[PDB]
Amino acid sequence: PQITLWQRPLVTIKIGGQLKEALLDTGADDTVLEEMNLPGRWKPKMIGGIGGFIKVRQYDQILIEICGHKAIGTVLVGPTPVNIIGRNLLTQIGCTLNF
Amino acid sequence: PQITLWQRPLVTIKIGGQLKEALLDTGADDTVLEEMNLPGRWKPKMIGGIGGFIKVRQYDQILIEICGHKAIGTVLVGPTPVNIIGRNLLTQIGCTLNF
Ligand SMILES: CC(C)[C@H](NC(=O)[C@H](Cc1ccccc1)C[C@H](O)[C@H](Cc1ccccc1)NC(=O)OC(C)(C)C)c1ncc[nH]1
Repeated sequence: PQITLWQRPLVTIKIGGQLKEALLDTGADDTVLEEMNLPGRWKPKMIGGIGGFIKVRQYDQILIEICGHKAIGTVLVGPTPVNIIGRNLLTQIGCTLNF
Repeated sequence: PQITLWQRPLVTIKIGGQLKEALLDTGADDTVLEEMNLPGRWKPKMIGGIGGFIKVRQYDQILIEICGHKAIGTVLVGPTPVNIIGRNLLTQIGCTLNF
């Protein structure tokens, strides 16, 4: 689909059995989601945005169906206000910015 | 143009006499630029991003040339790590997200 930006670009994603709404974010290098129950071992990481640094858990090899499209990537889980799909997965669903 | 997300979408901008590089960000409702030298009255405002909230000075009706597109809107100047072009200016130059 073609998405105009008059509203926030929100899409439904299905991750580990759960359905969530998330932001197609061109300014996020990483995908960070709010806390949830994801299986597997994870690594401790820290990331920064406006306002500073948050501590997150990284999970590699996770599968996500974005606005119905499958992709597998590193998903960082931890204290974010909104769920963010960043460039590591956006390039997997063939997303482009057009103007 | 058509920008693929394999690298950060940086575009050259012209804001008040000066040349800067900024990120095209669909996860940002506002345009936030790093501490610059802008003419005028500005008003305080606080914004939240993933690691917290920052105090920025707000500017309205500021002209910006984003890639040869002149657009006019509110520009927030403050302590951001990178200059961000958010949806309030992205819609003016006709920028869409596509997949
Ligand atoms: C991993 C993501 C979260 C992170 N990116 C962001 O936080 C980017 C900005 C940035 C890019 C590069 C370096 C620093 C900051 C911002 C996102 O677009 C965020 C996503 C979000 C939406 C709504 C509420 C809270 C957060 N937007 C945001 O911070 O809002 C403003 C208006 C201040 C830009 C990032 N990308 C690269 C390094 N860190």
